[PDB]
Amino acid sequence: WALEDFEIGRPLGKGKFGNVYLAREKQSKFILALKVLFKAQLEKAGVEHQLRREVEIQSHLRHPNILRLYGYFHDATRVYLILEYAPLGTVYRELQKLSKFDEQRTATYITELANALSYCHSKRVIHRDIKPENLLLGSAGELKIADFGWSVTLDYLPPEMIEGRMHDEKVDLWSLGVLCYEFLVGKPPFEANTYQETYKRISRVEFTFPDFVTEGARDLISRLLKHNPSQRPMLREVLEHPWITANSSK
Amino acid sequence: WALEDFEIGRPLGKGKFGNVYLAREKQSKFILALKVLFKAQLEKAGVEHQLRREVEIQSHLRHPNILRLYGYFHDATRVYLILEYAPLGTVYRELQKLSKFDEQRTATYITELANALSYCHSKRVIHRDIKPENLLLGSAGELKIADFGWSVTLDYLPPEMIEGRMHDEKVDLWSLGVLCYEFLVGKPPFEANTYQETYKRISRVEFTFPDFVTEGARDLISRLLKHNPSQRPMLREVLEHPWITANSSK
Ligand SMILES: Cc1cc(Nc2ccc(F)c(C[C@@]3(C(=O)O)CCN(Cc4cccc(Cl)c4F)[C@H](C)C3)n2)n[nH]1
Ligand SMILES: Cc1cc(Nc2ccc(F)c(C[C@@]3(C(=O)O)CCN(Cc4cccc(Cl)c4F)[C@H](C)C3)n2)n[nH]1
Repeated sequence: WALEDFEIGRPLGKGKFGNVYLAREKQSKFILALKVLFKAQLEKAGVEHQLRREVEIQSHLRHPNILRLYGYFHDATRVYLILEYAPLGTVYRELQKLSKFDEQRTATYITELANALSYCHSKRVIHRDIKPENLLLGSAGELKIADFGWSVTLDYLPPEMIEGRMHDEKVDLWSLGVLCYEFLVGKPPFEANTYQETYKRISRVEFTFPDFVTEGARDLISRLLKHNPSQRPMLREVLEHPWITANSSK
Repeated sequence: WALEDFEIGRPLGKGKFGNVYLAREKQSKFILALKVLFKAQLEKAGVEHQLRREVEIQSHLRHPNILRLYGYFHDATRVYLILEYAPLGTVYRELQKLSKFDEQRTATYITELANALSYCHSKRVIHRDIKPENLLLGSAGELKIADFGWSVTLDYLPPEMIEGRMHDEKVDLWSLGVLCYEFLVGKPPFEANTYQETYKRISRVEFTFPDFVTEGARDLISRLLKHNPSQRPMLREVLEHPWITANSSK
């Protein structure tokens, strides 16, 4: 692949490393998104090798609820990512438009996200925290995880220094809890006017529900937002949750 | 400080970044050790900034059981560390010479190490794993910790991603347990012919004592070698341990 193979359209985002544009392959006329990253900006932040690894993992993930990376190429100065175009944009814009989502739309979104996370678990691929700005919508309204957050002397070392990352798979369970609350309420559960107060609310797990949040939704969110990561449910338990099975379309 | 201020003696160690030499300040005739580190080798391993930080922390630590860093300087290519000279060298060589240490010598060493670790705790300075090759002996036989191992969007983050390093202060408690066993037995507790078998023995906390290890020493080692870091004792509990208070000269 080379830049000349693509016709460029409007910008779809401006970042620290580079920009994203709507594009189309000149020959096939296939609509996609091209993200440009500057090699020197990546090397300055020490994320160059980290990008190579995430891009390698992202290349082999094929799921309706994960934004597809069709490929990548580079020239002497830039790295180019050929990504799926999600025509309905970020779920954050849809949340601003509707104020809050009903229980069916929320449960369906949670299902899609847990499905994408379960598909990755089976490939021993782990995901970090999920933000709504990093969730895009396909034409058939399917949510898509669109971030670059995928992961895959001895005698004197303690078990915690040799065993490796123990509960990194449990960060995204907390994310599902935050997102399920945000989708139903219209705001994240630990929101506060200061950083210190937001920090305190998260650390003390201090959240309450407005009166309109139903008992089933309260049960799932309370099981996801556990201080102790090992006490958060497995993804299969989320997919089998009675509030999820009663309200999800998928 | 500059290199010309020092007379150089014999080498005291050859490393990846540079070498260590006995030295003496030309004017005062004060005996010390000079460690040379090559800036380009540090930058190649991405440890340059990490050295700056540890050297800054090490500069303000003054304790009889911590190897003193009197100062540091640099030229265009190298970093120089002015260190205390510990005439009796590494405790590892003494352990090879004696085969194993008696209970008084072991309890006194543990006391010195826990004292150095407690002094650092009070300054909110944390230490990593301790190896016998990194423990030096002063002329009056005091043990000295001689390593460079000292340490000092929000809405969507889980408590484990915002709270910071939780039990890093508990790595050195496991180290005291390993060292206390090594000092009394003559070999580390999880030693095995393969890496995989050593890995298994540490992870499963599989250790046994030869018949000569006394009950008091067994009690302290068993309390230190806990799989769960939060269950390891506080440093004050080690210093107040009845086996320690009965056998330590300090
Ligand atoms: C890569 C891509 C964009 C797309 N669809 C689309 C359609 C309409 C539209 F307006 C926009 C722009 C956004 C919006 O406001 O909805 C959504 C995307 N983020 C950037 C952005 C966030 C996360 C990952 C990536 Cl890779 C990324 F670019 C910007 C800030 C705002 N995007 N399909 N595939
Ligand atoms: C910095 C210093 C050395 C010293 N005393 C001394 C006296 C006799 C003698 F032989 C030696 C050499 C050693 C030995 O065999 O005992 C001990 C030191 N390690 C290196 C080494 C390990 C950890 C930190 C540092 Cl900084 C370091 F250099 C080498 C491998 C072997 N050192 N006082 N202060």
